[PDB]
Amino acid sequence: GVSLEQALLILSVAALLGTTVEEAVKRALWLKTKLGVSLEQAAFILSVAAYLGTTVEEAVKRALKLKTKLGVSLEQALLILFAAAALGTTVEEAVKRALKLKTKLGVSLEQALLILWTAAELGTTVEEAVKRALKLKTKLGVSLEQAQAILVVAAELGTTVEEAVYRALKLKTKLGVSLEQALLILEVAAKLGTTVEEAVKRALKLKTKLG
Repeated sequence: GVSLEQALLILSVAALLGTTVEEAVKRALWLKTKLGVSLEQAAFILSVAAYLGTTVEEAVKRALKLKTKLGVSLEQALLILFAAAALGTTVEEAVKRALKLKTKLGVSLEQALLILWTAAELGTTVEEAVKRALKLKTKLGVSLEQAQAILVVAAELGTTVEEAVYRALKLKTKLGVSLEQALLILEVAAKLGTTVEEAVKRALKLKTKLG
């Protein structure tokens, strides 16, 4: 039950790490096996360690200690570490900022941590990122989460958000994928230095390899 999403996430992590898909597969599967987590979560851990600038062992150690410290899930600890690595701050500072933003926007801590990460990814203030994202939310009728993903995809593509949404909706129409999946395909192709068709072709080959 290896999904196209899972294959696309692997391709993305191969690009982030600057290694082959074969190497990223192996590295992700070793870590999934070692920790008994999902493939998606193993890919997320590889991404967090890249962002932290630590080894994977070290990132896992930090995440497990932070789970116990705050009583949160592994996923939440990883998101806190990620938001802190993107901010260049301590986890305590990251969570402090998330809590202030949580109260301001009336969103969850997890949503606030994602916003902080996204603003850092865009090189903008949070206020700017939230303004842009909320414009999209209202204009397109997408979630705040979806709007943030659109901002990030557009940046990877080197285009406006209008361009990114135009392409994503074409992929939805043509291939019957969700907007989320269309955005992921777009992002992966940009990260790999390929066309959308070639990214999807690769993903399918990889999905099968792991069948």
